[PDB]
Amino acid sequence: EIPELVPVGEMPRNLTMTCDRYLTNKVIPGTRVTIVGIYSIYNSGVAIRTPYIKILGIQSFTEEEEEEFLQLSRNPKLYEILTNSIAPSIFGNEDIKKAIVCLLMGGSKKILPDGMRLRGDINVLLLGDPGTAKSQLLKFVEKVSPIAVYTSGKGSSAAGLTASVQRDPMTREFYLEGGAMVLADGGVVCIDEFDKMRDEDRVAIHEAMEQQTISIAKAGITTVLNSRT
DNA sequence: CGATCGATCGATCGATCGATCGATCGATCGATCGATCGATCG
Ligand SMILES: Nc1ncnc2c1ncn2[C@@H]1O[C@H](COP(=O)(O)OP(=O)(O)O)[C@@H](O)[C@H]1O
Repeated sequence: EIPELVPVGEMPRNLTMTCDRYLTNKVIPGTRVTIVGIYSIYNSGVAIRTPYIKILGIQSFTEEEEEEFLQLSRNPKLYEILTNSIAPSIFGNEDIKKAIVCLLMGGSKKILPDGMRLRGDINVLLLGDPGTAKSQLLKFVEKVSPIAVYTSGKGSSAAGLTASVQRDPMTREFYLEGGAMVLADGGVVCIDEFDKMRDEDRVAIHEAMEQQTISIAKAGITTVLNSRT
């Protein structure tokens, strides 16, 4: 399930699904989908059978809401109203508010004629004195960004942040598994104490920041996975 | 009218501080090792 819909203190429930023939290889890890399928179980505790889904069909606003948001676009003070709306509990700080607003929208994607892609994400570093509500600014973004992941520098790892390869005990096969920086694909991630994380985690971030990709080379397999984070 | 003695200038040694380099010891992050328990195939 979506981590945004998961209240704190809970790990999102994971469910195994199977697809065959033309429905295979449509979705990679980190892709948000809508599922139509059959709920069932199969043996693989005392009698704890592992649930699984036979996939039948996967897909991946109100008219008045469109007019409501179009009216919001037509507001003469739209930019300043939204600027004030970002963390209204805090005072002043208009410039940092406005940059974070730019973070929410992000840039527009462009593709070179040679096939390369320009990174559209806007990444901002807060580098000031302690006690300036800089931690609170990240927390508010987590509650406004539809796709939001918040993690600390200390309690994170390159395998935890980026992708990893692990064996699924349900089907006894090695699966490619995404991480925190993979879940936040197509959204915004809030990392705190960025200075406190190790260089290897930073190095993996460099590929994500400047190429929107994560390259995995573990055990005896190599792969590259995109991450528009 | 020469005489006593008080007060300052420059040579000049020396001694006290500054600073730079170099040697030495301690604080600290990374590489390495172990373990245990899961499956895979022999
Ligand atoms: N301009 C401000 N308006 C309101 N509260 C503020 C402002 N600046 C700082 N604060 C207070 O500072 C706290 C957040 O500080 P935080 O960013 O967590 O400190 P740190 O930088 O050490 O992480 C909040 O409790 C908030 O009330």
